[PDB]
Formats: sequence, C-alpha cells, structure tokens
Amino acid sequence: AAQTNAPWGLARISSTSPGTSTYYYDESAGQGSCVYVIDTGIEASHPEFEGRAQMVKTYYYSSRDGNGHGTHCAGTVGSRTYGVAKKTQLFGVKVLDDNGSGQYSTIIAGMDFVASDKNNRNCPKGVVASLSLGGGYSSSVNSAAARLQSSGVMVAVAAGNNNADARNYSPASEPSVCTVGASDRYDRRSSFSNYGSVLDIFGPGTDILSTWIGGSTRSISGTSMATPHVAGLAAYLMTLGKTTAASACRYIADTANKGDLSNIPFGTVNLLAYNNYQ
Ligand SMILES: [Ca+2]
Repeated sequence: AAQTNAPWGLARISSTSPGTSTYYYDESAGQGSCVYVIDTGIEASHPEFEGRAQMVKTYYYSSRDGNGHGTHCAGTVGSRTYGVAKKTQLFGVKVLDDNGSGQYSTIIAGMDFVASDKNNRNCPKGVVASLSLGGGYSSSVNSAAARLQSSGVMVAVAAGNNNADARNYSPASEPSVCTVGASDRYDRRSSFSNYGSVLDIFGPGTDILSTWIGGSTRSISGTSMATPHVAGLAAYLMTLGKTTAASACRYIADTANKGDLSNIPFGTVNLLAYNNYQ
C-alpha cells in the first residue's frame, strides 16, 4: 500500500532518504494490535479514527481530550491520514489534565492500569503503549514504565524536549523502554530533542501534522510527536509477525536507518525509525 502526499513523518519512516512524499506500508497496517495512548485523551469521534479509537480510562473529571495533544499523538499512531498503523486499535488513557500536565502518581496509575486492562482486550498481535509525557527524573516513574514493559507491552516514551541528556528525565531514562528522540525533515536532530545513551531510536518529531480536537488537524513539534511514530511502527511490525512486544524496540533499532541524522552528539545512537517495506 502507498499513501501519496503523506505527512513527511510517515514518508520518512518508509524511506532510506529524506525529502520523499509517499508513505509505503504493508496492507495489514497494524490490524489486530492495540496502542494505548497515555496522554490528554483522544477525541475518539474524530473521523480520522474510523471508530478505531475509544477512551478506556481517565484520571480527571472528563474523559474528553480538552487539550488536543493526546488526539494528535493517537492520530500519528493510527489515524487514517496521519497514522503509521492505519488499522490499529487505539485506547486512550487520560493521565494529563486539559493543560497537558499530570502529577507523577497519576502517570504511574495510568501505566499500571494499561498493564492490567490489556488482559481484557482483544489484541492478538500485541499491545503497544505510547507515552508522550515526561518530567524530571523519578525512580518510581521509571519503575512504572519498566513494569508496563515487562508485563508484555511495548512501551515507547519521549526523550523530552529540553535539548539536554535524557538521563535526567522520566520515563525517558528508564533503560528497558524505548526512548524516542525527535528528528526534522532534513534529517537533523530536532533542536529541542533530548539526547544521550538512554535513547534507542529517533522518530519524526518536528512539524508533525496529525489530528486535533474539534475534528481539525494541526502541526506541532516535540519528541512527543516522534514517540507515536515509533509506537505505530512497533504496532505495525508486531502485526507483520516481525517482532514481539519484548523485542520490538531492539528490532526497530536493528532495522533503522543508520548514520542518517546530523547534530547527534557523540554517544547517542544515530538511528532513524524505518519500516523496511519492500
Ligand atoms: Ca531502551
């Protein structure tokens, strides 16, 4: 399958070179896999989700995404026009308020909820969690992300938008999840993207077009935008039987586009998410 005039992020993860415009992917498109979007929630009614999105948990007064961030990230995972895995199931876990911020205790509760809720879903191809969040280092947030990962969920987390080393940020610094940095369209590291040895992979994170609240779209930047690309890629590859939840992060790093990024500090992986389609 080919999506013409795709968002540059989609086209980038199906190409060994920048500048292309078509997203090439396998027809399965993540069918049979689930992606928990742990964020501000998902406007599940957005026409771009085609009924493949629903809220399963909220930690606030409403399950409605009053921010747009979680809907944007869910869209990059598996919306029809802006998603990597266009047939995946999307589950919204609202751990962030409508101002985009959430206490650490709530983020931990949301990750433990996903680790349990997956046992009563139908995801025969596997479960992915996309965590477009992050704050200062916390051993308990790292432990929650590690618990979710070891429970059989591929966990992708943002590296953070501080232009610093991701070792000082959670859940970015948890070694056993998949920490995602942000690159731009010209294959540079995004100016804001965190780096460091804990990073596993880079994804398109600058000027990412995806869904938004009110049935609209908008482009935003951040490692929070690169994470759903990788989460969608992991759900996409798990549907093709190429990898499991426990191994998806390494597989995506094994099959990445190596050495293609610029402004990668020494000690940080120079790997760009790539689906190796045909
Ligand atoms: Ca890792």
